[PDB]
Amino acid sequence: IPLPGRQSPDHARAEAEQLAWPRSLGLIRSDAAAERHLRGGYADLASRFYPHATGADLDLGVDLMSWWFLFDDLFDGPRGENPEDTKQLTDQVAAALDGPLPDTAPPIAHGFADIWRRTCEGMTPAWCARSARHWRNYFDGYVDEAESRAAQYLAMRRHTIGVQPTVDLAERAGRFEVPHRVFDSAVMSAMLQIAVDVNLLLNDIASLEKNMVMHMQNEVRARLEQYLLLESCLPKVGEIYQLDTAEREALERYRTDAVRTVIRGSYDWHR
Repeated sequence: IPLPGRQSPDHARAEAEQLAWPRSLGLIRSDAAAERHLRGGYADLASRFYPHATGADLDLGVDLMSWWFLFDDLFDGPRGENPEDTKQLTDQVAAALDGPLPDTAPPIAHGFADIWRRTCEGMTPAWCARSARHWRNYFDGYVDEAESRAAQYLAMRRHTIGVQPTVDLAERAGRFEVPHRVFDSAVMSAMLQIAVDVNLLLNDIASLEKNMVMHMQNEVRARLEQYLLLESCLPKVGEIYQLDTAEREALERYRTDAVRTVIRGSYDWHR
């Protein structure tokens, strides 16, 4: 992975204060759960996904990582092999995308609603709708993966790896938006799928002590070499979509602070 390792200069404060939010929303209710959370290194991970963020913007990134691993842990028991119970909980979470939640919603849903509320404030409505669809794609794929209990395994895990909502938050944490017509471009779509696949392959390698392996390094290498080719096309892609000066700068920030960070950030976090 020929991408520079980066970490937010405010990582120390964000890691020290990471527990206040999930405790405030009832996601962490015991000192043992707090210590188990601290052992995950989730603020550290967020500080590498979002090195361009500090302060409240970085805190939103930490909270997303915090929420996501707290969320995923709720499905590692009997409710994981139960597709109806999986969809039952994810529907209550994803309902936050459509409007206010009822007070009876479980804490994990109120946690997501607080993240989604913060994620959208200040962004264009079209960015919000597109980011909302990315969340629905994840939750739908999360249910589909529960219903299932190389080519077929990849098509399923590309939704549940959760790269796209992670990349989306880098835009919000950076207070920029890649031009929407470039996001939909075949070149950017190919760059994003590489980011999805590399995170997927690197995850199953690190999660082997417990799957794709059941050649992977060559696939990560070939995809990263193609990622650089696709990056070199971006100047011409910017011309094809007639980007002005600010749009070219937002596209550059997306390339360096959102796409590259989600590729390199997970690699450095695992190590």
